[PDB]
Amino acid sequence: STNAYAELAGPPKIFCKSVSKDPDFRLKQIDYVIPVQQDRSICMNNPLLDISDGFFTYIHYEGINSCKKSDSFKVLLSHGEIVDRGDYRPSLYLLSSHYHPYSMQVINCVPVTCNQSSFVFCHISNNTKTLDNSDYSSDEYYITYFNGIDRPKTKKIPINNMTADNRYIHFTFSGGGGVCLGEEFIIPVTTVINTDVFTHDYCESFNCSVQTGKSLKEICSESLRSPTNSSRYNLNGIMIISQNNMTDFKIQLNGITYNKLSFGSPGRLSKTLGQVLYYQSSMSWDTYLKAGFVEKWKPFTPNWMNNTVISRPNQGNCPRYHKCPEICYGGTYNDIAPLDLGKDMYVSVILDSDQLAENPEITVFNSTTILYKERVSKDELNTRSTTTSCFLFLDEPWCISVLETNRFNGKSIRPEIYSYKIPKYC
Ligand SMILES: *[C@@H]1O[C@H](CO)[C@@H](O[C@@H]2O[C@H](CO)[C@@H](O)[C@H](O)[C@H]2NC(C)=O)[C@H](O)[C@H]1NC(C)=O
Ligand SMILES: *[C@@H]1O[C@H](CO)[C@@H](O[C@@H]2O[C@H](CO)[C@@H](O)[C@H](O)[C@H]2NC(C)=O)[C@H](O)[C@H]1NC(C)=O
Ligand SMILES: *[C@@H]1O[C@H](CO)[C@@H](O[C@@H]2O[C@H](CO)[C@@H](O)[C@H](O)[C@H]2NC(C)=O)[C@H](O)[C@H]1NC(C)=O
Ligand SMILES: *[C@@H]1O[C@H](CO)[C@@H](O[C@@H]2O[C@H](CO)[C@@H](O)[C@H](O)[C@H]2NC(C)=O)[C@H](O)[C@H]1NC(C)=O
Ligand SMILES: *[C@H]1O[C@H](CO)[C@@H](O[C@@H]2O[C@H](CO)[C@@H](O)[C@H](O)[C@H]2NC(C)=O)[C@H](O)[C@H]1NC(C)=O
Ligand SMILES: *[C@H]1O[C@H](CO)[C@@H](O)[C@H](O)[C@H]1NC(C)=O
Ligand SMILES: *[C@H]1O[C@H](CO)[C@@H](O)[C@H](O)[C@H]1NC(C)=O
Ligand SMILES: *[C@H]1O[C@H](CO)[C@@H](O)[C@H](O)[C@H]1NC(C)=O
Repeated sequence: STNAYAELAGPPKIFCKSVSKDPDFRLKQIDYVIPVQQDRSICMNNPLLDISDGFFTYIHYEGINSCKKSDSFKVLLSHGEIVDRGDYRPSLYLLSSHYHPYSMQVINCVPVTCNQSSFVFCHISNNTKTLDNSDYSSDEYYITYFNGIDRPKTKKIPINNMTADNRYIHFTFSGGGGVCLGEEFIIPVTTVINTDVFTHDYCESFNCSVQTGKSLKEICSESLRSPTNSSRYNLNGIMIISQNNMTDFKIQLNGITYNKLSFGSPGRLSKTLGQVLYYQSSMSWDTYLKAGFVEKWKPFTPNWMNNTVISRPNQGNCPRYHKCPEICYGGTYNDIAPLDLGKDMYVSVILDSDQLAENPEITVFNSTTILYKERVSKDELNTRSTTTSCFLFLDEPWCISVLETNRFNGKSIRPEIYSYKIPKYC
């Protein structure tokens, strides 16, 4: 929470808002934060990073000969700060680090950094298939928090007293980060319901090649079904937790607006430019960027951006750039951060590729066109998830991104942190 760090907010600063060719991001890797493992069987996957008010929470999953979070035998929780080391750029300083008490039984986690302390919201279960075979009464939900001087403490969330805005059999914390607004945490969630209660207008308004044997209404209704258990529907939502000195809890679970639904996936809430931005990874037929600022909390309603440029790679009938309704599952999580509201521009580390997860490119865009880009590595680089957060450092916009990278295929896999500066000139 240094004098150098300030949330990116207030009046716009001076930097490049336009097309630019070969710009200077001042791109540098950060190597001392993420732990190192000599055992090449261990796979450090699904990095998560949330940054608020000068402090960061970092989370990553470690598992043996598997890159899946439920297979992780250790899940890592780090707390740190953003500081001026005097090299004219922001540096990450790592205060404390711990392992989740329940790591072996951890299904999924989401970080949120609040009041200069780390919070980690976890869905932990003895069933790895729990979001198919089971319900949320049989699993457990925890909050692990620490500030780096302290001892980490984890408390069970009273899910039994939760209020819901619909009848859900299951839910998981899924995404790259959450926010704290006042006394309440809000976490990206995905819900499971066994009957089809959803209305797809947006999907149904699409006139294009549609396979014979099924109606638009039909494939749209069916596109929200869990590809593992077809009798279940996965719908994104938020969980709001009121908390008093971490004692009296008020939990309520609401579903996302029905306006432009997409199959339930990981996504995130973030405070930026004095607003709250929701991102949702696009795992279904609509392959373009799905995100928006939150105009209305009940029902949870982000004003969805209409974006014709930013997309993601996937194998199957929904590769990059493909917007026609279809029943398909896949794609990668690349979340975004806003720079200027008036010029409507955002930064994201996106994969430049159609079917394959690789070639991370730092991209700066408006909703219509891509203003400018730079490949992170000059050599071909294998990469899956990317998270990005931005801020003001010495009164200039700077970003920190974590890339989920597999460098030497099947060798020791660790995510890589990078930092860069938004160009002052075009
Ligand atoms: C697919 O999802 C359905 C929906 O919950 C599961 O069906 C339930 O299974 C539990 C498990 O014992 C029963 O208690 C319920 O009575 C079932 N409900 C219905 C409506 O059938 C089913 O188990 C899932 N299948 C797989 C293979 O995961
Ligand atoms: C996951 O399964 C484990 C093992 O059965 C459960 O841990 C035990 O829970 C019982 C309560 O029924 C306690 O009496 C034992 O002391 C626990 N064992 C240990 C080693 O702590 C656990 O409750 C289950 N949790 C979830 C979320 O399913
Ligand atoms: C983070 O800090 C803010 C203020 O610094 C806390 O906000 C207050 O929380 C108490 C509960 O202990 C409420 O009674 C007040 O109404 C809140 N004030 C405002 C202005 O919202 C907030 O609870 C803190 N969050 C955490 C997780 O510690
Ligand atoms: C993306 O386009 C939609 C329309 O295709 C915009 O939706 C409108 O939003 C305004 C402000 O919320 C409403 O007054 C209109 O009624 C909406 N029209 C609809 C829903 O058909 C939407 O605002 C656009 N995205 C952004 C970020 O402005
Ligand atoms: C987003 O920013 C881009 C910046 O390139 C805008 O594209 C330009 O729009 C101006 C109009 O002010 C034209 O003179 C340029 O020729 C456009 N450039 C290109 C490469 O097409 C775009 O209009 C902006 N869109 C929104 C919604 O703000
Ligand atoms: C949940 O627990 C709290 C105390 O922690 C209690 O006051 C409340 O009544 C419980 N909810 C239900 C539905 O019993
Ligand atoms: C649907 O496609 C036709 C082209 O066959 C086009 O003329 C029409 O404007 C489109 N309508 C919508 C709502 O997309
Ligand atoms: C909760 O906050 C109060 C101040 O409002 C403080 O006195 C108390 O020590 C805190 N709780 C614990 C368990 O320390």
